[PDB]
Amino acid sequence: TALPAFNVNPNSVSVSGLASGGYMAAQLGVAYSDVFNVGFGVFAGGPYDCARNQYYTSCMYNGYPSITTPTANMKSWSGNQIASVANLGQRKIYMWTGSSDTTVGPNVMNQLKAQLGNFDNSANVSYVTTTGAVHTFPTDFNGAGDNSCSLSTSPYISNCNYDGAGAALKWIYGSLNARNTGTLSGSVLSFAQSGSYGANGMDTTGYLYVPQSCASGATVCSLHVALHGCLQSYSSIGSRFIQNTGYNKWADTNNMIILYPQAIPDYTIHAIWNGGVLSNPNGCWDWVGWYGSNADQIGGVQMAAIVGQVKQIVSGFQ
Ligand SMILES: *[C@@H]1O[C@H](CO)[C@@H](O)[C@H](O)[C@H]1NC(C)=O
Repeated sequence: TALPAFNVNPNSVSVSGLASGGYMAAQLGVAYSDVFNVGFGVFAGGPYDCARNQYYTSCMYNGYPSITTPTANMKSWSGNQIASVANLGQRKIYMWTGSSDTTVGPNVMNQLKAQLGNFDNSANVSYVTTTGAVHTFPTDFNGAGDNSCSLSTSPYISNCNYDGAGAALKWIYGSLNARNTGTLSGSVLSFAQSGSYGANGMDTTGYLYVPQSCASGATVCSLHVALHGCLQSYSSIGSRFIQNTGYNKWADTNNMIILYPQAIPDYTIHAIWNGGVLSNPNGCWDWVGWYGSNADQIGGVQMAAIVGQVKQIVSGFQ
């Protein structure tokens, strides 16, 4: 199936994600700040360009990664390898961490906050910590097969007594109509992540939730891109990220399409930015340089694929 064009305003696009998907969300929010022009959200991710000049595990396990060079790179690349960082001064930025997360962690997420603080507007930043939550996607309902919010294990989606999807979307878009807590009006569509929509480390197929109101094109809709983390691709947990995270509940009543690009496990070994080589058996988004030296810059193969998907969807704006 081909990815459809919808009546989506190009000025209403944003992105969020968990963990490696949170890292990627920030990579998109920075490198393509012009495309993701409303803002972005990061759940338990870390600094833009964190892993380029220090080993990636230093950007994990609740350590204190350096952001001296990453921040310098943002300044240096502005307007060339990434969109002008001036854009970040007019973006809504949502950030979340569990206080008990020792996989990425408060100390890592705080460095992302500090890094973006060089470029953003504090009034338009929301940084939230959920006490007791580990490395997992925070929701406020018992999604099928959810792990405990106090134990980090597959599918890494939990009832943390906190509606993370709603918090992120409401922060990014401002007011929203109450979420739909019952039968959704729309459908989850599948499309081929092929050609310009695809990249190494990405699955053959992606998904998007389209509310009934966005189907005809009679109504202008917005677009949020939601990125799963490692071990959360469709290959790993089927439709559980798409359904259990709670984005669609909010989208359904707010003329919003949610795009869910899909990574795929890749057992092959790749040279990465520093520290030698690494495989991607968990199907993570590329924040370490698996698929090229420009993973977090314009032209990064995965970011380019996601942006290509976005460009197609908004090309139907009337
Ligand atoms: C803050 O975000 C709002 C969107 O809600 C935007 O209109 C405004 O320009 C931003 N504020 C500043 C001064 O950047």
